[PDB]
Amino acid sequence: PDFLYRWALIGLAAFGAFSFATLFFVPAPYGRHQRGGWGPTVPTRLAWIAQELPAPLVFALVFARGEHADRLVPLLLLGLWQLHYLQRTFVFPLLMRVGAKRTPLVTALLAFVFNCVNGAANAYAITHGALRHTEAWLADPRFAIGALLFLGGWALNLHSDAILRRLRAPGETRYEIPRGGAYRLVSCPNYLGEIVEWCGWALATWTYAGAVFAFFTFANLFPRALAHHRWYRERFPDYPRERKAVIPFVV
Ligand SMILES: NC(=O)C1=CN([C@@H]2O[C@H](COP(=O)(O)OP(=O)(O)OC[C@H]3O[C@@H](n4cnc5c(N)ncnc54)[C@H](OP(=O)(O)O)[C@@H]3O)[C@@H](O)[C@H]2O)C=CC1
Ligand SMILES: CCCCCCCC/C=C/CCCCCCCC(=O)OC[C@H](O)CO
Ligand SMILES: CCCCCCCC/C=C/CCCCCCCC(=O)OC[C@H](O)CO
Ligand SMILES: CCCCCCCC/C=C\CCCCCCCC(=O)OC[C@H](O)CO
Ligand SMILES: CCCCCCCC/C=C\CCCCCCCC(=O)OC[C@H](O)CO
Repeated sequence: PDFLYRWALIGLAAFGAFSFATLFFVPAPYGRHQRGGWGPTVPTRLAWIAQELPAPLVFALVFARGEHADRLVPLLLLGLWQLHYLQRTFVFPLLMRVGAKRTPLVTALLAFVFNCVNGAANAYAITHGALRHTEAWLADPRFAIGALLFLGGWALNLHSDAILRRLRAPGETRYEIPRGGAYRLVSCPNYLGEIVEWCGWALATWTYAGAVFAFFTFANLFPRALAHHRWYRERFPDYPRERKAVIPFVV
């Protein structure tokens, strides 16, 4: 029960800290940063769907295994999770312009396993044990603000990935300078949105599992945004010098 939960959290935190350090130097080898020599590859679209599926599925499974699956605040938190992950699993990958037709299996296995552990941990902290997400929490500003940051970051992430989709007609592999929306300010507003999103999750849940996931998302996307930003500035002599990588007007 709680033994596995604490060990899952320790391992996720450890993995996030070590990922942060390494990703400042070597970006995760998918997308524009996919090189040779990363082992066997798999179809890119199937990898995205298969690797993300544990997050909505294992979360719902463990959620329902908790006594408090019938409580209002847990059910609102389930709504936020599934809003994200039904989009991440069954909208984003189906519409994406895939570029390279294959992607490294090792990266997709990491994501699959991460989502298994992270999905279970986050649901476990909500509906199991004592009810901490009472109706009093619904009247706590931390839940309200957290939920609004969740939805704001989610919305920005969705809007940002949609703009990217149209930079490629289906079947194309080209990269274009993204423009409009928040690209007016940062190279990776999709990453900005998702970072803010899971910070909002951490606030609304007030669980160690939510906090570790907000930390892990930052640990992973913040160095990736810097690598994307560096990539843009060397691929395009054209690229706006005023843009930051992730944080408007900062980095
Ligand atoms: N929570 C987390 O820790 C993580 C979650 N995510 C989320 O999942 C989503 C996918 O992330 P990720 O794939 O890294 O996002 P990217 O922005 O790197 O790529 C998303 C899609 O847009 C395409 N694309 C990106 N830039 C351009 C461009 N300049 N011109 C044309 N097409 C472009 C990519 O094609 P191509 O792949 O060929 O570059 C890909 O299909 C994001 O919303 C992200 O926040 C992903 C990683 C970690
Ligand atoms: C009370 C409500 C509870 C609901 C909780 C679970 C929600 C289930 C639905 C998930 C799909 C959401 C997807 C949001 C729309 C996707 C936006 C998008 O990507 O569209 C791009 C456009 O079609 C071209 O670029
Ligand atoms: C050199 C690498 C340093 C090691 C540390 C980095 C590990 C990569 C992140 C794993 C967590 C995944 C959790 C969130 C899912 C992200 C989706 C993804 O990872 O990309 C998949 C790929 O595009 C299609 O298979
Ligand atoms: C997909 C699911 C999306 C979920 C989106 C969640 C957004 C929550 C935002 C604000 C919370 C509302 C505050 C709740 C107000 C309760 C106040 C109260 O306790 O009632 C008044 C009392 O009767 C007088 O004494
Ligand atoms: C870009 C703007 C980002 C948005 C800015 C907001 C940042 C908030 C970050 C995390 C929420 C903090 C909550 C983390 C603490 C959760 C764990 C906890 O404290 O409760 C466990 C309890 O003590 C049983 O031991």
